[PDB]
Amino acid sequence: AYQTIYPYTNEVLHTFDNMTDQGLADVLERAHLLYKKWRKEDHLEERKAQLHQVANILRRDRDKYAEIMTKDMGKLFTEAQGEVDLCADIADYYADKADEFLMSTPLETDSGQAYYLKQSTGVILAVEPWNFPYYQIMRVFAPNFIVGNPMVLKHASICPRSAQSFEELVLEAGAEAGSITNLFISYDQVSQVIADKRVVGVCLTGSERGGASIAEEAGKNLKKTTLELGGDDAFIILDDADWDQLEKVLYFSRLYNAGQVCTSSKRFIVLDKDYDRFKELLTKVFKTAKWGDPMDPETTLAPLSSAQAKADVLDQIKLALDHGAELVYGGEAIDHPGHFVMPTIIAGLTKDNPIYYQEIFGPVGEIYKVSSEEEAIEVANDSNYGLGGTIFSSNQEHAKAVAAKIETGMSFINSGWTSLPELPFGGIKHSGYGRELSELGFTSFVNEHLIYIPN
Amino acid sequence: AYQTIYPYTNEVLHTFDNMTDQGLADVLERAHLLYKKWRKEDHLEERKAQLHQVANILRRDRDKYAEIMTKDMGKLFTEAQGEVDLCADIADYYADKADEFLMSTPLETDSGQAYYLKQSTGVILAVEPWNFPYYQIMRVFAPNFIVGNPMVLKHASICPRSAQSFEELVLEAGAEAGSITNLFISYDQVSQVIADKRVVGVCLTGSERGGASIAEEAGKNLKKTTLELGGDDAFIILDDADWDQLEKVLYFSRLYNAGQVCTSSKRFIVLDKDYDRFKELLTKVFKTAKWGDPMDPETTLAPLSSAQAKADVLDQIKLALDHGAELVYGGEAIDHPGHFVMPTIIAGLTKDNPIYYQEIFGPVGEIYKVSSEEEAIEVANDSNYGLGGTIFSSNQEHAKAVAAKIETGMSFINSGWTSLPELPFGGIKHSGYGRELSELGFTSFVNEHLIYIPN
Repeated sequence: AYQTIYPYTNEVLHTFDNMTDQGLADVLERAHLLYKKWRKEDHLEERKAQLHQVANILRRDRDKYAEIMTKDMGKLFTEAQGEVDLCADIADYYADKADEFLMSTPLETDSGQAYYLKQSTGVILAVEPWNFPYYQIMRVFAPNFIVGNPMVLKHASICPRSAQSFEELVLEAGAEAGSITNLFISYDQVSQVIADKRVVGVCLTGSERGGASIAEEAGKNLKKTTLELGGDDAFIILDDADWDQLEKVLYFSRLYNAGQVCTSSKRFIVLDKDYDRFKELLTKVFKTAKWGDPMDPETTLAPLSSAQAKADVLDQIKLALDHGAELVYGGEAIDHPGHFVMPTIIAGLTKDNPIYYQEIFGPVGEIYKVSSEEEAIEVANDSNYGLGGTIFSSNQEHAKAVAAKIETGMSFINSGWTSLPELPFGGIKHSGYGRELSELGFTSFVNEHLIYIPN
Repeated sequence: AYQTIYPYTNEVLHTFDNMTDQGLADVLERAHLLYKKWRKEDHLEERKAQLHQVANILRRDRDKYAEIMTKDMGKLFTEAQGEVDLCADIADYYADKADEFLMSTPLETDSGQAYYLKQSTGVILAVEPWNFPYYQIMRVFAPNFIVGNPMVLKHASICPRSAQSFEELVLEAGAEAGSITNLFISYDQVSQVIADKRVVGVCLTGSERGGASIAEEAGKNLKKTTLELGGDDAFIILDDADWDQLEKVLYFSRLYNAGQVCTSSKRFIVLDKDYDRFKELLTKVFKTAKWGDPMDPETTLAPLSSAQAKADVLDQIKLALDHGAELVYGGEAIDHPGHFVMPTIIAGLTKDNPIYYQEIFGPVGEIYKVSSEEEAIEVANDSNYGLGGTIFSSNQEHAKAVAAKIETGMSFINSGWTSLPELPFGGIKHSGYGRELSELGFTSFVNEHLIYIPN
């Protein structure tokens, strides 16, 4: 069921064939041997060069990879170009930090001398989503490639060209076959891969449904995992928030990638005094959305990645309204072949409303009204999610104080989400566990090998 | 059923009542509320003091807690005193490193100000084994207590007195009720606990069967886990090994805690040149064993923890022989009420013999003969386990170079296994994943909360 179906026109561009049991078997043995090869010999310097090379090609053919993502899951070409740029950076980052992150860590003891090596463990299985085709892969491929963990990837069924093309990208960079292999497999084959003794760990970014499913199979086979699940991020606006600056980030905060971002600012928490003012501003901002062809430079709102996604976001809005939510803006159906959903804003949300605790992976602004910081922090923590979130206050000492009181994995001050090579990314609760990127992400599947020498 | 049956006499000394469903419900709610209290307001100093107090009491009543373990799982009283000493240590270590370890981490980035907080996450379920009643508990309790994660313990059924007394110990130290609670629950209840939204993680130490079951349930519920399973450590004696030292550590290496140590030196790998020389030495060492009353200072070999335990080891010895292994020494049945198994040595194991790959949790020396150093590394790695291991050589750099080629979590140079609060403990493969102790085990269930302020 792997097809590239352009979200703008809804026309199938390419259909890919599944991988067979034998094919999969061959892929794992190749990967396993490569792991052993990198364990016996020191090919580190080579992988570094190959990783830099990957960055160069991406830079060189940036527009080519960008369009592939647009035609695959229908996001703005300009955004796609941006994703690519972040990828070039994640790649150069680990290729540069390679030696530092891999050197031995000495330990302090009176009993003698001790330290630990950062070694590779084996073949890693990566399960990724469609919202950020290349970023989702590079986020975990770059670190493990440096470490020496061959990788096998099972991407989303709607972005097969990006998954396939990423493998070629790495090969074209001079990487040995098996460094990373894309797998057009079913979920039954995924459980087989996990159950294979040649696979040592699994890193999955996606939905709770799949996360629970994979994590369970992973745990049944004693395999280590890291889950990067969804978010229902709280964008808190304190009394001293800068509104001229606030106006500059709002569009991006909730309409970037049509709202299909795990760290999207799904929940807007605003004070009683600012409630009306905010409704006007969010509305003013949502009105500037120019939807249309995602390849066109002047389009600012892309269509959702699939007909199902659109159906889901709409059902969610409906449900909200059926339970008391107030329709502040949008909600008008769009007439066009594309999987479009116009920006919509809802408020008047209460705890007895199921949407209050649900994540809407679309262009839907949600306004929550509180009477104080205490209440803001309370609403913010009243969630099964804990990925990101934002604190808006001109006083940074103040924003920091509040942020630390939020049960979440990340807090962005006076801005929407941001991802960088050096910054760790992950969350808590139903948003998963484990951190990606930075140095914490580098060691997820590293074997801390202790060498102890007593006196 | 949770019962204390002295392994020496096989007499029932205690019979505890299983925890009721409502009792379980109340415990988790108390733990949840306590977690919230420590998350909303700082009580680190109080916890530090109380942990130091736990150490003080242990120091004071060492012999009382030692006898408890001996009567619970039958270990030598002197070994138990040693255990308590290691607990006192772990406790003080974490109380002393508290501030340092819980310190925020700055992040280098030229795009803005960034750092991450180390925060508590919730209630942790701990499943610990019987081979080290107190040590096993302290390994995870100390770090998590300082962190601020209340804890619920599910200990082995054969050492309920230990499990229960440890909770009392913590309450005596002054720690608020809920810091750690012992649960005399069934495995169905353990499953319920794992499914509870109040529990945020699971750290288990035990068998593969239990681990798979527990990790499977944890995964189905998105709960992070760390597993400390068995081992079959390779004790490699290089060509330049010093036999004076070798002789001094041999008894401890395999007969400490009667061989019931995950890091016991289960697989001795020697060169042809030293094969017969080693068979004599190991035999000489094993002959010095004096089994008897564990409370008696004279005793140098304790009975196993249970009848089933003995039955199992005896079967493994039998199985090895029925498949070709050679009986180098012992194997004779001890006529006595206790669960005694006389020290035994076997050799001539081949890949076609099941025992070649099985871990024996008893006083059974195993000898593997190799013709080269490379073959030694091969046999060492030809294992489904990868916990610890020892490299014996008079050349430090040589020993360190060989260690690095072993696929294991810990390597001990010129010595048997050791465990200090500053040293990370953990392995790879079927030995599990994750680490305990040192700073690494500290952050296992910690929330790295990124705070990001762009320029």
